[PDB]
Amino acid sequence: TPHATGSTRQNGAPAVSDRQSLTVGSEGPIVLHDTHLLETHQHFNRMNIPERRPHAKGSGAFGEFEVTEDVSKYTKALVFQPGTKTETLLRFSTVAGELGSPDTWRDVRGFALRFYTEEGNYDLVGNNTPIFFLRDPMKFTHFIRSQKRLPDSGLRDATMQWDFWTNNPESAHQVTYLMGPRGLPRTWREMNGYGSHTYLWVNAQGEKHWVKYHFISQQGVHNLSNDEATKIAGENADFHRQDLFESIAKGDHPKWDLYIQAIPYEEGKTYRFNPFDLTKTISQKDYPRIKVGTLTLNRNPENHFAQIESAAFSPSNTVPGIGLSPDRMLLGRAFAYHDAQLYRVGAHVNQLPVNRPKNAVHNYAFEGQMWYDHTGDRSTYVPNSNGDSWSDETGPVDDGWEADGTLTREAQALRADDDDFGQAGTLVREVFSDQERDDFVETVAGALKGVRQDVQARAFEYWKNVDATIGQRIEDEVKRH
Amino acid sequence: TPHATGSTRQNGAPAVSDRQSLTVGSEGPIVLHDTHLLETHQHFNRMNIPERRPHAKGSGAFGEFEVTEDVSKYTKALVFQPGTKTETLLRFSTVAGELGSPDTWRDVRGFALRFYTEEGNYDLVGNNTPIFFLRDPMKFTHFIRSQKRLPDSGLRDATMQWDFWTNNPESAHQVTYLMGPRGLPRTWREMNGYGSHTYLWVNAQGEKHWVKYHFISQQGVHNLSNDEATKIAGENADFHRQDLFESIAKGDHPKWDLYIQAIPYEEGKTYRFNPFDLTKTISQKDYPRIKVGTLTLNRNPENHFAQIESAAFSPSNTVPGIGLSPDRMLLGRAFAYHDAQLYRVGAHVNQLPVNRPKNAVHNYAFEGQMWYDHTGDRSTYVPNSNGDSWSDETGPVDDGWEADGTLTREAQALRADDDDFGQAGTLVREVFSDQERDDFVETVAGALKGVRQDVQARAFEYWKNVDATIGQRIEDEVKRH
Amino acid sequence: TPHATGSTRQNGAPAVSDRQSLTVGSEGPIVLHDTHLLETHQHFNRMNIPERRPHAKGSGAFGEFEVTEDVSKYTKALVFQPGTKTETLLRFSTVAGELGSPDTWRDVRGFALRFYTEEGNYDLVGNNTPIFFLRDPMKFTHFIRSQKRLPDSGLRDATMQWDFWTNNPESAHQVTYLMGPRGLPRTWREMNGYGSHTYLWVNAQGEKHWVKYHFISQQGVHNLSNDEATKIAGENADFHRQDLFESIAKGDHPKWDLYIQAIPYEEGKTYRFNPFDLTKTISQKDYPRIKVGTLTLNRNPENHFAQIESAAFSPSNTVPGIGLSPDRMLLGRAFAYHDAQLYRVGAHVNQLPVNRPKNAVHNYAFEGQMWYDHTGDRSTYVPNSNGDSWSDETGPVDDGWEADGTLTREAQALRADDDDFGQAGTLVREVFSDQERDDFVETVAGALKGVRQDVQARAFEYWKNVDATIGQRIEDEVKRH
Amino acid sequence: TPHATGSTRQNGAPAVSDRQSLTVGSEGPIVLHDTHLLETHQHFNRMNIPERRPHAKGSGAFGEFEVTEDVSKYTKALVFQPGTKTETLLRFSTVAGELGSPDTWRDVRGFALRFYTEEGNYDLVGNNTPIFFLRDPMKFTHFIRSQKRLPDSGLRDATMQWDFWTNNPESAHQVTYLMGPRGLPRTWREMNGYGSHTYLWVNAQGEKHWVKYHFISQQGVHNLSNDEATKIAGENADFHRQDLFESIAKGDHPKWDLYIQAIPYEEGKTYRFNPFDLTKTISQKDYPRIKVGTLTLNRNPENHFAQIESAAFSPSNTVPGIGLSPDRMLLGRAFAYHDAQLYRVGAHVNQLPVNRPKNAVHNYAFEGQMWYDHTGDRSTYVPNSNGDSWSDETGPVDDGWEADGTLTREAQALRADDDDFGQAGTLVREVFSDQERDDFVETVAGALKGVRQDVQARAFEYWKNVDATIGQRIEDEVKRH
Ligand code: HEM
Ligand code: HEM
Repeated sequence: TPHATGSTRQNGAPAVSDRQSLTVGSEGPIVLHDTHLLETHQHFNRMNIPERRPHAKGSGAFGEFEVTEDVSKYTKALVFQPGTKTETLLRFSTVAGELGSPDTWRDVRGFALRFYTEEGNYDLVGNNTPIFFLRDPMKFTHFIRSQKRLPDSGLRDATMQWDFWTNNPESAHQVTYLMGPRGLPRTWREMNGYGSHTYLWVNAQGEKHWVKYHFISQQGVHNLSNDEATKIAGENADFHRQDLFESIAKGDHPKWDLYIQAIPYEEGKTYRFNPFDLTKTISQKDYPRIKVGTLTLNRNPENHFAQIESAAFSPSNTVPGIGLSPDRMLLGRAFAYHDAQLYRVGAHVNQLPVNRPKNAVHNYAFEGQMWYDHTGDRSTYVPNSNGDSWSDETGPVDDGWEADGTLTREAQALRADDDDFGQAGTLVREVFSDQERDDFVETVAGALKGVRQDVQARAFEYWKNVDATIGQRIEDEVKRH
Repeated sequence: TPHATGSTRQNGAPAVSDRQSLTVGSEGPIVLHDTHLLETHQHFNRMNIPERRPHAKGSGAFGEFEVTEDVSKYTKALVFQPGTKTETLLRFSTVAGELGSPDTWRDVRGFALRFYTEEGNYDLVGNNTPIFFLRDPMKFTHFIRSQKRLPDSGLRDATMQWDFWTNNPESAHQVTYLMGPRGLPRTWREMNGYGSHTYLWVNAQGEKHWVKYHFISQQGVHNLSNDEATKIAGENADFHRQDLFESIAKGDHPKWDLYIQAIPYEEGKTYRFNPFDLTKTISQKDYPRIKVGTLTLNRNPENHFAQIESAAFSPSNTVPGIGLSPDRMLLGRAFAYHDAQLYRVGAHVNQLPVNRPKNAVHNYAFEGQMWYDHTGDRSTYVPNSNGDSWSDETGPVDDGWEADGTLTREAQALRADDDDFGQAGTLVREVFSDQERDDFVETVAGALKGVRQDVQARAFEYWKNVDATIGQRIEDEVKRH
Repeated sequence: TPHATGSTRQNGAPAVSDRQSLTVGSEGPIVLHDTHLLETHQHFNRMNIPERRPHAKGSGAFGEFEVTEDVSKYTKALVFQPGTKTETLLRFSTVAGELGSPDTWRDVRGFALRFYTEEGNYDLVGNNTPIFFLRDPMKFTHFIRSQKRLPDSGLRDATMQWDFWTNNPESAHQVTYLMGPRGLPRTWREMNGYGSHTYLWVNAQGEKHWVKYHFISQQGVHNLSNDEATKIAGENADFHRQDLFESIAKGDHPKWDLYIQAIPYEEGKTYRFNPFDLTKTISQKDYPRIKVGTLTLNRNPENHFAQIESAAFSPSNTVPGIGLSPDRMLLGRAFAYHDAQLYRVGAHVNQLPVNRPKNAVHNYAFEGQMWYDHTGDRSTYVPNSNGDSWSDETGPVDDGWEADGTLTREAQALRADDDDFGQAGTLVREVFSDQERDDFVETVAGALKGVRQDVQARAFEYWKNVDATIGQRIEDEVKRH
Repeated sequence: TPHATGSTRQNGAPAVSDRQSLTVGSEGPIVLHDTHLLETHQHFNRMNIPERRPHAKGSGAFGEFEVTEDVSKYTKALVFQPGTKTETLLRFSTVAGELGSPDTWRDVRGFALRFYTEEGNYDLVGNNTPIFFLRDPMKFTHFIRSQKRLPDSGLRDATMQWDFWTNNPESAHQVTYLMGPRGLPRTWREMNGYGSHTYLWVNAQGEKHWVKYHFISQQGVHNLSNDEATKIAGENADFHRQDLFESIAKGDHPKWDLYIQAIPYEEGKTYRFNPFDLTKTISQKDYPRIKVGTLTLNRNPENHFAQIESAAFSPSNTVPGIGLSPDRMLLGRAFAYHDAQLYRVGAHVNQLPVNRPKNAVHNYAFEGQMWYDHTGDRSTYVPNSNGDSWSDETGPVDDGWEADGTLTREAQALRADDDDFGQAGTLVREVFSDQERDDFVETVAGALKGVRQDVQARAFEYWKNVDATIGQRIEDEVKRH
């Protein structure tokens, strides 16, 4: 245009200057009607949004999922039908640290995967562990607070962390996994991902299986030592973010193979470990892995904030053929994510490009702040006599199950082999090597250093419950100093 | 898709039912993981946004502006060059009432006009009056609060309104206009619009004129009586909204002619009324109207909320060739609108379709909640060595003026004919007819009924200052009851 | 202080002027560092908060509840033990109109009552009707949207309202009540309040009764005609608000008597009308009213916004001895209110004085915006070893019940006398008088005027289902015009 | 109370369990009406607020300021009158990193000090440097973005930082200070604080001086090496936060002495360095330091979030006797802080206990979200006839100055010794030691490693402009690798 200057204000008119304010002479005050200054500063002041809680610190990439086996006998979901290729988005993260925190702290890592399927966005929001610390969502707020900062000093605190874990012994399986080698992945490319929960798969005939998801890295599982991780935390707080971005940019596209475990509907009720208990794995002897397909990440974001920070994943984002399960943790998650995203991003978070599905949305939601894609004169109510369609399926849902009882607050009933310490003990005695046990003792003793004496004594009892020998070695190492 | 049901959730998957919740059997409780119920209720709960303050209650339409005369000697603005046609949006409103308040209350009406020009959105945010009640923005918050509700009872209150007006005698010109016939327009189609403020026009050679805008209705000015307006308020609270929507729908497209008054830069400093005082008109004897063009409204909104409620107008939205003026009220407005819109709508209010310009925006603003149109890897700083342009014009701005003095808080200096009551007195004695004066006395006496005695006595003095005779008639009518 | 000026800025320093802005000389521009101007305008721009949806328009008063009978055999709740006196807050409202809408429109009225009890705030959030239009919360968003504005024009629309009601015939009982005399209360003092839902009462021995609440006005039930209500809507949009405020100010304190109906736990499952269906009343022949006590309103708010607009009521605010019931509508409400209030007011809405309980709050919630009353160094997790207490009751809850079934979306099962039109027909034929039936025909025919022909035909069928004779009279009146 | 359980919900009623959710039998789904679960999760999801931008990462303490000298000849401010003792709050921070970022990165440190004075909160919001990188606020948004993350990868980037600095050569003085020893303080206790800007002091007779503030640590200035800082960043990201909290807890109370430089009003216009240019120091030869008093920090926060994270400091928080100056940067800050705080914390941020003044606030601001301390029935407008006071001082303000010119966007005029590189050159050649110059060369060469070649070449030219020798050594070190 004839009056252009190189940039505009928000109304599209020339900005005049991005470098100097509007003043009364060169020595005078800034005037109130420097609207370019006001607009740019007001926007700057509103750039930051609340960080996620948990999983604030993370990054990710786009890719593709390709089905390479036939699992139509287990699910009718379009995404998993033979040959299907689907675009994906994967965000990796740590659990406890804030936006600016080092990537190489000892922590659980998130593995949040979206499939842009032809029947909607399917989100599989997993971790780099098959289990979690808890089995009821009422405890989750407590757990995450115990992993963050003391209320007075603003410092993370080992006493608080161990006080919570030792008073919640359901934590023992995941704490063992976390304190083992896998607590410190070398890169996100060299860790596995897991759904952790049991999900329901429903086939075209209406038959149900309980499934676990396992994403096995084709780059192998590789871990850092405590010393190596500390050093990297000081040298490069964004070590994992950079590693992923630079690997993809140079064409070194990471891959994972997806396998499921499939338990028949009726055997879910009788298996010796509760499949609806998030602190339990399903033995690969009883239920071996079945191959589904391969995930590849092959495209970096163009804008990290718009495509990764503003991405909103939810386990509630199921597609036909895939349902939730009786797992209390999973049912808590069905509520919590969308709720957080309305505050963190806004009411219309799911209209942002990264969160939009590929298929047509026809949803009964109107108005609200920042409504970019309005529904014109579509009817706002159902049934209507205006030809604007609605859903009205009645009766049992395809992805459901049964329940019976009185309203209660209590622990899940124990199956034959259920307890708090058994699987942890197997991991320590049978899965770890001798050298991994030595490292484990050092890791756990390091973590208990400076823990208040009463809590430290409870931690020794906890580790002896996991394994009498490991527990004694940890106590001896702590007392040796 | 094969599993469709008639509508979707927000992730695009089938909703299953828009009519029944997910329960444990037909008689059981609703389950927490009824995510369709949660999403639709959470969205419903976030549909309402803060109403505008002031001007909450309003509606509008799209149209066109066509230049039919040559005013290139006064401005280089593209919108006003010979022959130019521009799409427009016009929102009409009342000042004091809330979202659900009757259209036919006695009030100032807003006349908010946007031109989608080739060099950006130009907003002329006017009223149905050429003047306003005040001449310094510090008093505006006080004024609007006095026009709303008492803090204890939540009732509008005549005592509060007259207490403010009589203690702020600058109000007299606009209060006279408001209490006259034009306080009650029959329809928005039958009222005039005015910029009210003086604006600066700059031509291609850099010469400046001070201008006033006058939009003269081609449907004439027609008004209701007090009794007629009261009756309509009870029968149809949305009388004006409906009138406009139904007039356009049946092809009865309303029109206004735009005229300006143009005062040479140097005569602005010497004119006998202060052109930078928003309580003053410029006499049509001294500065006659010059025709510019014609505004037509010819298209109803498709979605009232997205296109009218979410529209964000600002006097700060100037285009090259048009600037603000020394008027303190106008300079206050340059800050206030954008600020309100960041809270009312959101940081990215100007990315909503109705607020987007027609030309390319290249603005240094990134991130924030609800960022729909991201800037990819564009540089976030200036100067940069990446070929992402910026503005850096130095020296006096084209749409500026001079100032000199010490930092002060005080009234504007009086010109030869400036005072608080003169122009009001002219309106009453010379512009109104005899019958309009009779109606005026009745209107003002009605408004003063039940005003607390000390404030009512100050109101009699105020009206006698406007005109000794009108004031005595008002006092006599009030005392007669 | 020695430098005082009459008012302060937000930091407590002298404001200097509430009336003039800071300028470069008397004729110069406003400077950016007029911080008093900025602060007052930025606050002004953030004064408005989202209106409630529904029930935007309302007002209320404080009072007292006094138990005058013995109902300890039905509940252990402290509020209802013999002799107990409790402070109360009552907010009245209409359902569909916005903040500025006339009080005297035909509508359901809200009757929202809080008791500040010694074991927490007990909220009984009722209406001026014992029933509602719907029995599943999934339909509530649809219903409220159908009662508001068309998406294109922003007008309320009779076709939309009747299209929703006739396609949802469960609506017939409440629509009959609404179109009858009680749709237009003369004052809030002259209407009854009802809980509408069945609630659970639990006594000290753990025995359960299902209860309905009935608040019978001691001023009687008095109603306006259509013509009278229209006239008042034009003359005084705040007629009910003013009536209540002025009645209390002059010592005319309104009173209601509270009665319950009490159904034994086991008879709830077998009664011939479903007590868990919000469209049904419980016959006073089967279950007569039992007197509890008297509510009096005797104190106006000191600040309407802080004490009434910012009040946050929720059916989830139960106290020991009182629980929710299997009613799907009530269980939907347990989620929805708190969710809306977090957006409308803020995360810490329940720390505002009006929403705070009288007893000590010891809640596991920390941080968030606007945290006025912080918890110092209290532990943020449970169990802790720091002596900060927590709750851990296990097993069946005292205020619970049983369920069994598969996850389904379907209508509640019908009891012996359940249907959509029976109770409506009783209200029309047996409860109304002859003159009330004549008025009813006129009201309903008036409401159907200008309803689109296909929807109007469905409305005639609907009214004939209610009562063959009333339906024919309505059709004949509509066709007569 | 008789039904207590150990904790409450938000309404004060017993929570029943903080550890288990409400389910249909022990194996069943969670019910929607688990309101304790919903409330605790909804609050958890709203705990995080937007981090500050800049200065996200910080901590602080309470203390006292004691005047020990007589400066009444320079100011009438109550806080600085002989003998006066005032409570203080001090927040320390880094500029560029996010909430979780290591304390021991090379950066400017903030020194934000509040005095709770008897005439309002006085905020002196300083840095650990007397200068800044820029002299016009229009460039500040650009600068801070260049110090944060690349838009595509989310990585901090040396090229972006040096591209901005070398294209903005006004940056040279502060960049030299930053790349010197003081870029890495050992603890916050061992750094100085400075106002950086010139402020105006006005005495009881109305005489003005331009002042600079200098807070000289009584613990001395001590710094880390690059290697030491890197190591600590990996071992303890919260090293400075912990150091301060633990020093105060053990009674090792840090102290600073406050000195001012005082330039007579008229000499401000003629001094050879522009005192209104934030990139310039005032020579201690021309204007020696004058002692005022001593700051001590002696009390840790009880709640870090409520007292430190939610603290809202602003340079606009002046008190009588202290004003802003012509410095464009300072005038930009007068707007920006309050604006950011309305979004970050909320409209009523200044009612939170930490932000409240000690004296009585009488401010014309009403309503808004989260209004804890309402104004009852106080008048909402001025003048009023209700005895609610207001300010109306007219004429020149006590803390003002003069201006004259046309509206312009351009660089400040140069004084006799003003340029971009002179003071930087003095710091390098005269203030640093030989060993500090060696470390400087290593620091700057390290920072330029991997900077894109075109930008690196501009950086060599920039450092040669600072000092021909230092610049050549830096170039040689970079090329040596
Ligand atoms: C009851 C337990 C849990 C609750 C209440 C919960 C809640 C949340 C919330 C509120 C967020 C932030 C969402 C946002 O702002 O966008 C989040 C993020 C996340 N959660 Fe959970 N969570 C739970 C358990 C788990 C489990 C068991 C896993 C893995 C199996 C998991 C994996 C994640 C991941 C990967 C993210 C980050 C997603 C992303 O990258 O955006 N969480 N969680
Ligand atoms: C210093 C004086 C004034 C201030 C501080 C002020 C401020 C405001 C604010 C904050 C809004 C709401 C903006 C939004 O949320 O989108 C508004 C709306 C409006 N103002 Fe003003 N105003 C002032 C004077 C005037 C004057 C003098 C006129 C006419 C000449 C005017 C006409 C309007 C109109 C028409 C609207 C509604 C715009 C729309 O339809 O969206 N105001 N004003």
